[PDB]
Amino acid sequence: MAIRVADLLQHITQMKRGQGYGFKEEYEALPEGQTASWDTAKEDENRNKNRYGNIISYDHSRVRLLVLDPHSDYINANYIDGYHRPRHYIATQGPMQETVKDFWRMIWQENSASIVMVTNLVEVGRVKCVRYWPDDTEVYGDIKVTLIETEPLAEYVIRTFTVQKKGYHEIRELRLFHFTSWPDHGVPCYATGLLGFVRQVKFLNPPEAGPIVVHCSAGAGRTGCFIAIDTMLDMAENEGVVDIFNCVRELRAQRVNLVQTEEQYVFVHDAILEACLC
Repeated sequence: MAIRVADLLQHITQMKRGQGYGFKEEYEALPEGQTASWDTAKEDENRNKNRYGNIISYDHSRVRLLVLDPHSDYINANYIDGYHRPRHYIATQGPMQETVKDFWRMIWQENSASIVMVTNLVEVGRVKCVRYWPDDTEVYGDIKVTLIETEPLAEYVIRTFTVQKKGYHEIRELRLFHFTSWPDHGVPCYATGLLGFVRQVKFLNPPEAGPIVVHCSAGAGRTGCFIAIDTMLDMAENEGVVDIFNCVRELRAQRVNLVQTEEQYVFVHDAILEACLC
């Protein structure tokens, strides 16, 4: 069911014409809600580690933390396969006050070099994510994080840090790619800025490092869009085809409801098309 890149404009058009099979039906065919077990996530002892009760971590794909407390192994995060590479990303919720330390522990544990943040901290008066990075230097658990560079651009900001587990000698470099123009449950007016942002991550992420951590507020909608676009550009570049429906289907098998609205699903298509034209 793959679509030739050469045929993508025609496909998207046909899919936007209300007259035959289109995006509403296609989106409605994606599996909605829970499709696999999440027994650990729904443990009483882990309720306060989950931001949204409906978007919690499937057992098969969940990122397990070293146990410190038998329930210390839980974070609301899942490995997500990329095009080339299994466990290429971790999709997770935006940290909560309670989970900031767990978040940095996962980063250390997993050898992650990149964080992709596709939310603002507050949106229309609602907290979406707690600030989990320092203005200067801060210790989260025993993870010491120091800001070394800020690069502001029009629709996003890249912040670079050193990261060190206290009492050990390794000092790592990490980048936080923070996209600032994408509203929760919404989509950007244009794909262009987001595509530049994607291009930066692909350019700068060290491929020898651990998974790229991707998060929004719940870790489904905008997180899923970023992952879908990123993956499909790899597929397009390599095969001259994209299969966005099975991509998002596969995304949902690994973590519930990634790409959370029809408008987002359509936006993923528009963004991939633009990248392919360019």
